[PDB]
Amino acid sequence: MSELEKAVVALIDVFHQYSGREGDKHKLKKSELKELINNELSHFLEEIKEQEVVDKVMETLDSDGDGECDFQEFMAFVAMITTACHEFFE
Amino acid sequence: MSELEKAVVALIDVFHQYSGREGDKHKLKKSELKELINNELSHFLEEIKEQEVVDKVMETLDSDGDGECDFQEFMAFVAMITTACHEFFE
Ligand SMILES: *c1c(O)c(OC)c(OC)c(O)c1[C@@H](CC)c1ccccc1
Ligand SMILES: *c1c(O)c(OC)c(OC)c(O)c1[C@@H](CC)c1ccccc1
Ligand SMILES: [Ca+2]
Ligand SMILES: [Ca+2]
Ligand SMILES: [Ca+2]
Ligand SMILES: [Ca+2]
Repeated sequence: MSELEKAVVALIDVFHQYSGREGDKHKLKKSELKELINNELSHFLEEIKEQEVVDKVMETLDSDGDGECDFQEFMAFVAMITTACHEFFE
Repeated sequence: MSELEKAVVALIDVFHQYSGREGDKHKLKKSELKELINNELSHFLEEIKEQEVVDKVMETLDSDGDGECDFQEFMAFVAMITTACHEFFE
């Protein structure tokens, strides 16, 4: 596998890890999203401790309004982060 | 680094590898995009041999119409692939 292919499988993998935990196994509810961010982006994002922040983040990512973050909304999240990092460095 | 963080840095890294080669070092012209797909997605995508395919792919990815693929359009490409892979498996 190339680095890129590895990156794609890792994205799918981490999403699966967190989404399968509770309820809809293909969507991230607030607690799952909070755990993903806290455990997997601890070097990029501030750790979420407040409900207000979990709610704001979910609201921002929840494009279809079903209260959860699906795979597409997750990829939209990944793109926001990756694009911010990219613009940041040059 | 988490798997996810590694994934983000890899995305940025591969884009940088191919974009810096020629012309605008922050954008993928057709030849660069072709080489990225051929060398880095050889297990997910058919190898591109025809100009018609390079042109179709570029056209599809080129949202702002500047003839090249920037980082955002690239992330849109990554999302298409990753989302197709994800839907494919469950
Ligand atoms: C984002 C990425 O991708 C990154 O690469 C490893 C690094 O570290 C070199 C970061 O610090 C970030 C950070 C800040 C630059 C970031 C995360 C989310 C949104 C904007 C920036
Ligand atoms: C997508 C992924 O993630 C994958 O895992 C490595 C494999 O290989 C087992 C694929 O073949 C794909 C395919 C769909 C099955 C794909 C490739 C590019 C774009 C969309 C889907
Ligand atoms: Ca879930
Ligand atoms: Ca949603
Ligand atoms: Ca270039
Ligand atoms: Ca463009």
